[PDB]
Amino acid sequence: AAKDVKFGNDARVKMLRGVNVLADAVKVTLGPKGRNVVLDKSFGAPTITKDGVSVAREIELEDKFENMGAQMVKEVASKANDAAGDGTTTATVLAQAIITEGLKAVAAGMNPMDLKRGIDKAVTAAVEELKALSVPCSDSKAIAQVGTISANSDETVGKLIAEAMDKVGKEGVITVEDGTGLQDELDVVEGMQFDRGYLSPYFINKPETGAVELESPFILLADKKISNIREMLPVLEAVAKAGKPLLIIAEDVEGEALATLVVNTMRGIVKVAAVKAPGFGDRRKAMLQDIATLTGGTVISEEIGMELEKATLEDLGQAKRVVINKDTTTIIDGVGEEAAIQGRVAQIRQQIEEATSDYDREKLQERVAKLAGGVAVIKVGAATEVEMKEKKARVEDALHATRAAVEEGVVAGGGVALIRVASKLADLRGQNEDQNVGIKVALRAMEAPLRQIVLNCGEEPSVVANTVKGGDGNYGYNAATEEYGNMIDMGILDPTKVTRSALQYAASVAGLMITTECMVTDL
Amino acid sequence: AAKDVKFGNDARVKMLRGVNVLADAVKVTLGPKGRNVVLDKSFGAPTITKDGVSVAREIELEDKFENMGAQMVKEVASKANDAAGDGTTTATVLAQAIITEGLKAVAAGMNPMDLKRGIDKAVTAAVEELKALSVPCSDSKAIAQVGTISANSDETVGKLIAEAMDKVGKEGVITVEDGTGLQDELDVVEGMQFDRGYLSPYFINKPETGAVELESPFILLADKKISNIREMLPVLEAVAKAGKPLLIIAEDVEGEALATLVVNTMRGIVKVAAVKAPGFGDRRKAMLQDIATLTGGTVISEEIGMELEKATLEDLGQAKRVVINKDTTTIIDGVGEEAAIQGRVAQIRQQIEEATSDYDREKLQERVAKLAGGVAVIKVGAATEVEMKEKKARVEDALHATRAAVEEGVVAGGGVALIRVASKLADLRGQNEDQNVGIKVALRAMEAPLRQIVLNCGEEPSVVANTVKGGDGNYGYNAATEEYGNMIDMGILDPTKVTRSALQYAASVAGLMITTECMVTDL
Amino acid sequence: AAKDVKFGNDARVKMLRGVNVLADAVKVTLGPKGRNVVLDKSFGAPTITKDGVSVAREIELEDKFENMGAQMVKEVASKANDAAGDGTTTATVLAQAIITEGLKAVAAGMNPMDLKRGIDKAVTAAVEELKALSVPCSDSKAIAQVGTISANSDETVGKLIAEAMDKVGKEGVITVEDGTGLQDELDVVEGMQFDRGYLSPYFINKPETGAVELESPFILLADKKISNIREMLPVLEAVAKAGKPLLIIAEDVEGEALATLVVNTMRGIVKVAAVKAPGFGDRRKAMLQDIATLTGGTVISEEIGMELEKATLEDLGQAKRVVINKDTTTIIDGVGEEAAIQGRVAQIRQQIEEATSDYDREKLQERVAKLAGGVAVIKVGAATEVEMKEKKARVEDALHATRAAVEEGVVAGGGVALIRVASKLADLRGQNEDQNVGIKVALRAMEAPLRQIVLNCGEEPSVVANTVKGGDGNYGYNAATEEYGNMIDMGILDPTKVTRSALQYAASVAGLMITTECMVTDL
Ligand SMILES: Nc1ncnc2c1ncn2[C@@H]1O[C@H](COP(=O)(O)OP(=O)(O)OP(=O)(O)O)[C@@H](O)[C@H]1O
Ligand SMILES: Nc1ncnc2c1ncn2[C@@H]1O[C@H](COP(=O)(O)OP(=O)(O)OP(=O)(O)O)[C@@H](O)[C@H]1O
Ligand SMILES: Nc1ncnc2c1ncn2[C@@H]1O[C@H](COP(=O)(O)OP(=O)(O)OP(=O)(O)O)[C@@H](O)[C@H]1O
Ligand SMILES: [K+]
Ligand SMILES: [K+]
Ligand SMILES: [K+]
Ligand SMILES: [Mg+2]
Ligand SMILES: [Mg+2]
Ligand SMILES: [Mg+2]
Repeated sequence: AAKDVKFGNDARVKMLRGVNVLADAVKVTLGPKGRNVVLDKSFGAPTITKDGVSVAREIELEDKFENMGAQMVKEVASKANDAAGDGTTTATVLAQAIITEGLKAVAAGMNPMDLKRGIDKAVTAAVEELKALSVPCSDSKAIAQVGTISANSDETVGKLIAEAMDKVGKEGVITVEDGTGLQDELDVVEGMQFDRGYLSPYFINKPETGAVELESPFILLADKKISNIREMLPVLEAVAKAGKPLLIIAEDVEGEALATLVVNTMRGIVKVAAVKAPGFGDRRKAMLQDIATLTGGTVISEEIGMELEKATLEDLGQAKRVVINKDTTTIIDGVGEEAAIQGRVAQIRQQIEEATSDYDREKLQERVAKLAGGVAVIKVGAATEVEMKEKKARVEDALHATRAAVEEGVVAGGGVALIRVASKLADLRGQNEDQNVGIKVALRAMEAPLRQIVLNCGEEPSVVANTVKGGDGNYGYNAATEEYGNMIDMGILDPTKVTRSALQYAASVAGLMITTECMVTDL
Repeated sequence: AAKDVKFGNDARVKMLRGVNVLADAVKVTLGPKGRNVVLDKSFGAPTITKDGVSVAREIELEDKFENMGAQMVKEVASKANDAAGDGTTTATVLAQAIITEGLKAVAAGMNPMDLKRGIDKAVTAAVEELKALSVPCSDSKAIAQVGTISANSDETVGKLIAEAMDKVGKEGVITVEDGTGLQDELDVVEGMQFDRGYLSPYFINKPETGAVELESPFILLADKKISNIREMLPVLEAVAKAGKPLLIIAEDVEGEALATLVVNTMRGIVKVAAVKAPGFGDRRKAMLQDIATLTGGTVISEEIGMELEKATLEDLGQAKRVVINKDTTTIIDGVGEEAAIQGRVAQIRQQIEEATSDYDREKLQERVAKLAGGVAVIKVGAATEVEMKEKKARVEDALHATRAAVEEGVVAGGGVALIRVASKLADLRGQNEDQNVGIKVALRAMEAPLRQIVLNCGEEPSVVANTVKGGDGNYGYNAATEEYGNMIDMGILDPTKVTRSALQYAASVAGLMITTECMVTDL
Repeated sequence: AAKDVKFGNDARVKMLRGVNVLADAVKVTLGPKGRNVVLDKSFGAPTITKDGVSVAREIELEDKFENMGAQMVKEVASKANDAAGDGTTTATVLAQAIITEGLKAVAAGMNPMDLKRGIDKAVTAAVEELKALSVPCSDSKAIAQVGTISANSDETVGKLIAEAMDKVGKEGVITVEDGTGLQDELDVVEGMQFDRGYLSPYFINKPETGAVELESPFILLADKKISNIREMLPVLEAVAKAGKPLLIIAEDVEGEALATLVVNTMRGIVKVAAVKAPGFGDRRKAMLQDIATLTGGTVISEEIGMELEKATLEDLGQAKRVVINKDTTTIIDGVGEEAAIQGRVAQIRQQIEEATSDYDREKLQERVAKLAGGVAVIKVGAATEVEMKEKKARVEDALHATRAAVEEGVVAGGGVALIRVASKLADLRGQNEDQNVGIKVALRAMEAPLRQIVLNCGEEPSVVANTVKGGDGNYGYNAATEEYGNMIDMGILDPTKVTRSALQYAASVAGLMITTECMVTDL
């Protein structure tokens, strides 16, 4: 359609206004004194959330240029959520700070591409300094504290995550789901988890989580690829009067002969899903055999000759819950048979004792780790649904932060790590003066998380930023108690991955946006 | 419908206003100090782009006559992008300059057709002078510099293109695709590339690139043309539950019995495509055999008697990525078997040693060059999707510019080549005075790229244009450093094809538009 | 009333938009290639004028903040017109340039008060350098050239002013008035001129010149101050049926018993005016006696005892034209008696021969200079009234410029003097960096007159500014012939007072306006 085309300062101030609307809505949530945001839903009751990416996602502005700025910055929170599952508000605050100071530099006549290059150089150096400053999770041993900080100082949530990682291992799979009582429960049940996703984007359920849950599902397993429709239409009908939702695990799944016909079939009462299987050839066969033994099901094959038309519903596997996500699909509780599960575990232990090839040994030890660790499940306890969603979001943040902590390490929380790396980057210089100003813009913007935290405390951000900068090491500002101390000692720990990801995604988007001279949108 | 009809100066100033809106939006992006343009998308987040043709494509105006002018000039950027893949902003700047000065001449009462003839004569002479001024890429040997200049002074991108051309040859196929890390990666993998396009315009995917990508596709090969639908409906169903997207390579593909039925089948989850095969008869058979051996597939034939109904999914070829474009379709990574690939390479080397016919020898050496060079793939590394699109556009510009440089040569960058050829054309005369004024309009307009570059530097375009004109040879103005020097020495190189194409397409459209006395549009 | 209150950038861009509207309307008139502006009048036919202050005065904008900016800049042209009578367009161009560059510096975050201080320091230094660069009019001897340049290269006007100054002296009084023929006539007639103004602001005639003209007036002279109304009401009635307009010359004139009653008397057919007399005591008596002898009138006094009630209309003085202005009031042609005038001249020559006191000698020699020089009158010849107003404005500009040239000297025209003094001020520094930037803003803005002249020539301002800067001395750019040369040799001379006044008034207003953070206006 016809386009509104804005240039220079007018376009930049409109885009910055959109950035500011999104970032203010997100930044009210930052820190232990951060507040909640109510997002209206046409689907049902409004959602009360502290999660920054949720607020960012809901933001859309009437002014098209302001909306453009808001959408580009919303990408920061989305990328931070996708990569680390936490720090989306920190990422938004950093992005807004970089954009604000970089646009001020642009208004000062400095070359915006050189400002972006300086920002990028400063952020690369700051990521290196964050890696250097990071303390490995083995050394720190504060999973409870990391989860507590990520759960908005909910010590119960952090303790639950710590117990789950003590039971299923620091690499074991933990899944958050809605409970029934008022208290958060933890249960380690036998389940499975593989790094695959759904093959159809229309499988999304009513909740907007992007991960689809099925209660008491039926499991179908196949390694050979079926061709004709009429040889599993009876099997499809059998599962279509079994009563339990169908989850198929295969090598790969198409949509033009399976997904389209079935979506033309139902209207959305009960869901049927199909996903890939990890590995290929013998590894995929072993994976499907393990899943079938876990769920009590069977795997069809060409060599066996066991056809689908002879399969019954008792032959197929049965589970209690499955959560399918693009990144990773988990089967929460497959009943099967406990004796059969133990026998398979013993058989694969004999496989440990027999195998000698390095790749075979490592994949088989991955199999035994997945079997022995099991699946930890956290039942979120809340009196109401709005409290359920808020608490589940906080527990999911805690899980993501603890995973990031065991993956990449921890740094001082409360924006202190960014302050320290900014102080360590004070001598960083670019190729010209505009690159130096971009570096300074990035360094000042890495003070923004701490300053926003202090603002959310009702305190003076410049005084606290000055006091933290004047300190050294993990000295920082407890925002829960409004006093200074060693951030590690008071347990205010951030995952290094979370801080680094927030900085990187904020920098990429914000450095791109400060380089914009014209914006084109609809009238 | 009813038509608004405008004449003479009113029509011309409206059309020029539309030209100016489009050209200003595009020209803010010109040069190393050029800035980015944010294009709003209804599909998702706005795209930040320096690419001039992207900005030009997004431009559409409310005023119908201004929109008419904008659309005709948008044709300049589109043609420059189609022909050279670079210089679209230079082409737009040249077109706007020719239009502005030619409309000034028209207002001076000079015959617009004679002005157009003078512009055309000057541009033909300037293309000849650009060919004379061009330095062959073998002599210059600055592929890294050409790619760096085209990538907006991104030395990493230019070095990556230079390494890719050092690995797969200056004629080898290089494909840009989205990476996963933050860094640009280069990998030379075994693949295929042929000069064919899709037979259906509705195969366009969600991205507006015009080239469609498929991840881990299945490969179907056929030289004989099948007739009845029921003899590959089972095979179609097999691929429709194989899980991988289908890509058919045949002699030629229709749409009234294949495309319409399948588009009535799916709603757009997984795509199935079919394309032509290069050559005919024995050459097409050799091409399909080579592709099948690369992907591990098989080729059906009448002499063999191997029917499609007996084909299995293991018999069909499997790849990792394919990119289908109207100009050229590439298979990025076909796994097949490495030993089989090497054996086929040895067999075709024996074919080199055996064949003696000149056409057969040259086509067989083309086959061995395509097999030995392989496919270079550049993984664009970016933290975010908007940065991914911007960086991928810059790398695609660099690839197009390096291809144009090895095809047609290089000239001094920064608009210097056009300045030099304009100086060499100072004595060019037409058949009358209006043709001479058209020649002068073209010659002055070829200063416009340098002048716009200087304007984007915040500097004085007339002073720098005067200084560059007063110099000789590759003397010009480094806009990155705002100082004069030998453009070849500082590595500011433009592909001669890019400069020539920009000038020619700008001239054709602009010379046509300055001849317009009436415009007819909707009310 | 309720106030719209704007802050920061919004207020500044609105004010700059108003500045730009006024300055563009004025600047189209600058230089020999400058064009005319038509100002609509509700009174009658529109006025075509090249005069910059006329255009500036007519400018008023709908947007209140833009109007505010326009009004403050209009003060520049008004002050330049009041002080020098020329250079109002140069003053406006300088003011717009200072405002534009200073607002750019303000947007760059620099302290606007320090920018204003730097501008003021640069302008003080530039005024000193203009005084140093100035060539006295005695040395240059180019009154014809100064008048020609001020009359928009009208050599006839400059020659007329040169002849008038050759006849009545370089200090003699010259008055421009409408002629009757098509040619500009010059006549030196016996008249008087004193530095006084009207005592009532409601005496303004229908033309908006601010100086009121009376044709064939009657002259009344008085040194003693009358008290009762009834003792000159008969005399007032006598002049009220004499037929000629009344002009009273007294010590001082009130309004509450003279002006209010008479303005309640007439409706505006024939005007009666009263003005002060120069000097005091004996000097005022000598002045009134000289004026009475020039006009054939008589002066009342207490010592003489000659009362007003006995005065007749033949006793009162009679003239042909008088022009009354606040700065200076002139009697153009008082008939009186030529023999009486010569006898009075001889008597005052005897007074020269008799007087010895220095103050008495100098005032008496001022008297004899005023009597001997007489009054030069330039009859503007034009076919039409619009041409009459345009030509009269140009001749008035020429008169003001020649007066300024004989007062303060001449410098190279065409903005060259400002370029030279800016070059001589390249090492000027302030107390801080913002003051240095203000100095640079002023120095760059003194290039603006030449650059605007070049723009009005259709040429490239940066190239010509560079060429003029690269020269030295009076080297500059003839804009009439579009070529370089010695500005003094080609007769392009500006009065030093005009250039200095333009710079000073532009600097004062513009430096004040760049310091503005908030604007308050009506809604
Ligand atoms: N008691 C505390 N004192 C100081 N800083 C704290 C404290 N508790 C948390 N923080 C800091 O608050 C930040 C995390 O805040 P929050 O979890 O509200 O937002 P986020 O992680 O940026 O984003 P989101 O959770 O929405 O993805 C971290 O920098 C953390 O160190
Ligand atoms: N450092 C530099 N100094 C001078 N000129 C430069 C420099 N870097 C690039 N240029 C010039 O800028 C022009 C290319 O600019 P840019 O890539 O932004 O636009 P384009 O090639 O016209 O169009 P597009 O890339 O949008 O298709 C060329 O003329 C090139 O020589
Ligand atoms: N032939 C010429 N070549 C170069 N400069 C010239 C020439 N004639 C006049 N100028 C310059 O033009 C300027 C005067 O222009 P103009 O009289 O139109 O405007 P102004 O004096 O600024 O204002 P205004 O007359 O409206 O009060 C001076 O700087 C003068 O030197
Ligand atoms: K939060
Ligand atoms: K560009
Ligand atoms: K003027
Ligand atoms: Mg958090
Ligand atoms: Mg380019
Ligand atoms: Mg003048």
